[PDB]
Amino acid sequence: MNKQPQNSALVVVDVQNGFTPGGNLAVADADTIIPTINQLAGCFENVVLTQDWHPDNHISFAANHPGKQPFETIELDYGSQVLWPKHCIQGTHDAEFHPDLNIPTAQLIIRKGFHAHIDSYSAFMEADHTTMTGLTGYLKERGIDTVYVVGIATDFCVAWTALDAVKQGFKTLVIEDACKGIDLNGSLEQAWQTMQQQGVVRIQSTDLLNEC
Ligand SMILES: O=C(O)c1cnccn1
Ligand SMILES: [Cl-]
Ligand SMILES: [Cl-]
Ligand SMILES: [Cl-]
Ligand SMILES: [Zn+2]
Repeated sequence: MNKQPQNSALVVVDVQNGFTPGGNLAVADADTIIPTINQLAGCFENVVLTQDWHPDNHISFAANHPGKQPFETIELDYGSQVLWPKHCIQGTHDAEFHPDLNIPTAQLIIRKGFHAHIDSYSAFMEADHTTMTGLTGYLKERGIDTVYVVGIATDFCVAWTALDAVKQGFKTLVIEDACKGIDLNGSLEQAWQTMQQQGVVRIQSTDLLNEC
């Protein structure tokens, strides 16, 4: 294939059982993006997978906060936190990659959200805005300056990963038809707006696949 250059990477965000139909935080139709992701990954020299990877006592779970229910919000030290159903607990079926995901060439699996008291939608920086995950250092050591983001959810882990990539100096693109969103209280269109404002490029898979 006519692959993307060595300075670009595909970051495949949270294509896990937990976020796909049948999972504990199932995003409708999120499994339908997987064939596109599998095909895209073949076109990149460098591919990183992310995995939401929570301990059972994670702060982002509604179940760990008395009197709160999923999809409500809570004020934590670091700001507003959406509370979720328990999802993607370390070592469980829910946290596994979706069985249709097929990227044997993937070079890194970075887990996130493993600190009990801090969420991390972004693969680059945790929800405290200060705890760096290691991904920036990894990518820059490998000479990567351009990041393409796909996966689930468009408006949370994808958007926050993309916005953090921009903050860290990467040319950042999101491949829209290889993402699926959840849209809580208008989050989906707001994520696209904030991403566009910050210079994230919104592209379609055919844009990349037609030069592969
Ligand atoms: O992958 C995501 O977008 C995500 C992760 N944890 C909770 C909710 N959403
Ligand atoms: Cl739950
Ligand atoms: Cl299990
Ligand atoms: Cl840090
Ligand atoms: Zn999570």
